Amino acid sequence: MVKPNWDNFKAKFSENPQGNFEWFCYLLFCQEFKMPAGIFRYKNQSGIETNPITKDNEIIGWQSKFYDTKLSDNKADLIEMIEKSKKAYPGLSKIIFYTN
Amino acid sequence: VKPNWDNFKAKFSENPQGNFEWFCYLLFCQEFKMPAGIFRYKNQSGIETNPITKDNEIIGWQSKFYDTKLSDNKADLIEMIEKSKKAYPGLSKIIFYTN
Amino acid sequence: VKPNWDNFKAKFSENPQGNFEWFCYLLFCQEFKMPAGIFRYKNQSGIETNPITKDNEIIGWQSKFYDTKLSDNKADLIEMIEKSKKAYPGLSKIIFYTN
Repeated sequence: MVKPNWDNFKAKFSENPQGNFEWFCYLLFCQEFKMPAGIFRYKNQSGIETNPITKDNEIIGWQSKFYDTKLSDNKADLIEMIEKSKKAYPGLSKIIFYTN
Repeated sequence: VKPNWDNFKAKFSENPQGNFEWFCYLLFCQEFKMPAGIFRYKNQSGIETNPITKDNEIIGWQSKFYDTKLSDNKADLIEMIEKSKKAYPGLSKIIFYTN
Repeated sequence: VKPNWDNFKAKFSENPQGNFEWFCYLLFCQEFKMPAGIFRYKNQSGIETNPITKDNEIIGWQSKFYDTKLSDNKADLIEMIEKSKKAYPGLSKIIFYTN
């Protein structure tokens, strides 16, 4: 295998850490909740979509953010994220949140 | 070559503090012409090695690698100064290295 | 494959404790069928992650990598037991891993 290393990530993707983190989280969400496509479809960085999914009479969505400091320091951003998520689609009931 | 601390943190992510200490030990030995090194106890207190002597001035050194601005870390420095003279009474100078 | 701790210490000499903890986390998740992992606080006390629940039994885990025989280390274990119940009052079982 291979251990996680966010210093490799920040050195490698230095011009856009947030957008690449969003790509990575979308791929993992598809592998767990949607129906699995393969490597040839996942290679398109342009293919991100934020649509929620319906399961077991519940509605499930997702969001993610990459940070250099403690989550105590970014409360305004977390609040902004929650309210934007409900604004974008009003039927939402559960949110998976990813961070480093 | 150019100083880049992202390269450093990517290369030495399993142990940053321990590799920064070695970088400073090599530069200290180059600066004060001690090519065969210096004696060092296990878990040595105050400063990183035993002191050197030069022109009746006695000198030691200390290094710290931080993510914070130095103003957040004052208590470490006060502790360093007090814990050194407890152990090495004649000490005259300390050189401090940081990123 | 066969267990060899000289191979381990040669491979992971920059950080033995941190890699042994990950070996135990993966084996725990395999044993108790938690394939997507477990929540964990920064500098978490007593046990390595938050507990799991199973058949009305609440379970945690702890790992230590040592050069000494376990008899030399009794105070760590007493501290472990006492510091866990302070934080997670309903806890029922702890699983302990060591070399």
